[PDB]
Amino acid sequence: TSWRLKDETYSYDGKLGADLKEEGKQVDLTLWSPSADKVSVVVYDKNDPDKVVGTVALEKGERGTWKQTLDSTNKLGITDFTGYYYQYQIERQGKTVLALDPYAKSLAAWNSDDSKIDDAHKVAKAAFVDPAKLGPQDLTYGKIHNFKTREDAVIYEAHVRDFTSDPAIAKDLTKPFGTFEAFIEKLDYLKDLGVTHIQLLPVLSYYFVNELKNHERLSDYASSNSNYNWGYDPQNYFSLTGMYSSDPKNPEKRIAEFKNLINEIHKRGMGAILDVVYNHTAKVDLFEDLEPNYYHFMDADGTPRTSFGGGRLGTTHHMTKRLLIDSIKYLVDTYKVDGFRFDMMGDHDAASIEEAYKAARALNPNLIMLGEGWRTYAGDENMPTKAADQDWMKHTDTVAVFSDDIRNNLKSGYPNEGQPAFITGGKRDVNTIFKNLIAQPTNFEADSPGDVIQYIAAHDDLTLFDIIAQSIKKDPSKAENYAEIHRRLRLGNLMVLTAQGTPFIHSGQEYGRTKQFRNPAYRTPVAEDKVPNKSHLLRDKDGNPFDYPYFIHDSYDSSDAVNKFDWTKATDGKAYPENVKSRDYMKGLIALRQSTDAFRLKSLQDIKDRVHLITVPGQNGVEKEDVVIGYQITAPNGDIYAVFVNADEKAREFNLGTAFAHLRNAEVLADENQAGPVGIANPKGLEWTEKGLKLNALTATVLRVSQN
Ligand SMILES: OC[C@H]1NC[C@H](O)[C@@H](O)[C@@H]1O[C@H]1O[C@H](CO)[C@@H](O)[C@H](O)[C@H]1O
Ligand SMILES: [Ca+2]
Ligand code: NA
Repeated sequence: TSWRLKDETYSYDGKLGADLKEEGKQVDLTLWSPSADKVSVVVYDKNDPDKVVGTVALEKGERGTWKQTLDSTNKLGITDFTGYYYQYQIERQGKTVLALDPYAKSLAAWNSDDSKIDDAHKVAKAAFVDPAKLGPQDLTYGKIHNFKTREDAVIYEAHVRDFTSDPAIAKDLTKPFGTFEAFIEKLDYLKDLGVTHIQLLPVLSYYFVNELKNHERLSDYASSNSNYNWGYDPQNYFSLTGMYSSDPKNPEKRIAEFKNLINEIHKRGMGAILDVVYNHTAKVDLFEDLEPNYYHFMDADGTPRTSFGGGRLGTTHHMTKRLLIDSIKYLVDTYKVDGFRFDMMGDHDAASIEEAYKAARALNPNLIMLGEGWRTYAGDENMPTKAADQDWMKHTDTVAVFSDDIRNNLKSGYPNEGQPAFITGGKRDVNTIFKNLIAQPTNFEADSPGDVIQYIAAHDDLTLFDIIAQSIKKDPSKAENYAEIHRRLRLGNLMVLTAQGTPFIHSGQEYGRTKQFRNPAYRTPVAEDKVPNKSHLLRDKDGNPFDYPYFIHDSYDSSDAVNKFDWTKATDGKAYPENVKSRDYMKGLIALRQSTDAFRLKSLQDIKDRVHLITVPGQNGVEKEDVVIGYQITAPNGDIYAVFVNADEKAREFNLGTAFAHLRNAEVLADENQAGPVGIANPKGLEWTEKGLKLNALTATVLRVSQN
């Protein structure tokens, strides 16, 4: 057959999944499986999920489906289906497999290290649950402080486990560490930082994990073979993972807890964004077992195409498209979230993503979306389709994309990671730097500044602190290098937080978070076969290893000692003044941005009217490619801001002359120590010169010239 002919003939638009009705008394089951000869539901005990309690056949229905009603008449010995578990038994040409219901609302505790025992253990078992009845009943969409449209968002990227896995805070947690409800206890920190949106790394069920050990601390340094998972191996798109639950064996508990966490985010004036991973599953069979050669993108001969060890969901195909859309709609409606971040959004066709936006916006008119817009489309063989990537930005003002051009130009990025760049001693085309800061990157067309997600660090790759230390080749274990890296960190964060577009902050990017592999047996280089997986070894200018030379660049499979957010470094001004200085700088930066809409203009036409480059490349001691930059915004209220950056290692002068002499009785809103929306009484790192203005080495400033 062909997915195209199968859509023509078995396209189905009714409800899917298991609806727990009648306060537990009844379950209506629907599963799309056109090719099946028989379908039964195997029901597993809620007290012992290994225990099969009975097996009920389903009967054929409309357009390829199979339907059944579990009720009073069951021989199962069940009067309340709540919390019982199920999988689908599907027989085709005499062979039987057990399948996960793709519309499962929750799941039994899952442990992939037991997957080999039998068929029943190869995929998760779904749970009969009713989301609506669970958690805070007053939960609704966020009402987000300081936020009106996408350009207004400040996005903060956190993993649920990392945010509370620091043993250093065990003393202050009343909830089990690294769970949804533990996350709630550190929310006051994020409200004080001033971010509008917390983007959570994938919370939907993922495959490679033993959830039954989720309370064990991963205190040993490791970067491969860890029970920790970022979660980029999807198993189900409606069910939450049990890894962040106080009890993975209670199928309802993760729902209440998540609903309560989204509610707490909301009450603090912030929104939640959900990292979602629709481009690939963890295993080809997750959907191949459901309906052969349909769900995935495929070669011409119907072979499923593959990504990260699993299958590529072909969102061009009717049931796969609706899987994506129903999941989006269900997550927005059930958990009342404020947005989504699409993983490898370029793997998807534009139309799917567009319709996902429209359906999510129909539920929550203030929802935003961004994704990875890399040009990666693979699709069906011989069926080119317009993709939801960077080149799509010129045909839509809906879902924004990450900017690799600013990331690459400022510190490093693929394919030149670790090479000196704007904030790391490597000079850059000044026009290019400026075009990035006004949210016109040079590697794709952004016809609105809200198309652009501006970032210099994320969960992927070396953290901002780590990348800078690698790039300038200075070992942070020397007080003077530590201080220099921070000076550079602040510079970068200033550049992003004052740029047009939507700024994105990796959790910890505010304090100088590191993923240095500080294992006691790894103070110095070790033999080849013991080198930590996903590491880089860091060296100084003479080529001598760093003290603890190995640092992790892909921590998807690393332990708490690698992945924990460091609370002491982030909050203890006495024990770590540089880190806390950095954190306070970010806080002021976000406050600065939020005090005016000069940094967050709403159109391309308005950006070109109001922002003008001051450091013209070539002129006044400013090389065509350099490590300095200066520019001006005329705000909508007529105030005039200027941003000046000196990422050089010597004092450097910015020429003002008569054209920009009005910048002289400016108030200074940021300097080398601090940032904020209010004038710094005694500004440091600035000197007024005859020609214009002198900035100390590794120093940035923001000015505002009022007439008021
Ligand atoms: O989902 C694949 C990748 N998409 C971009 C994300 O930001 C990445 O973190 C993600 O990759 C990570 O997860 C995969 C799948 O488990 C792993 O193989 C990668 O090495 C890891 O970076
Ligand atoms: Ca656009
Ligand atoms: Na890197």
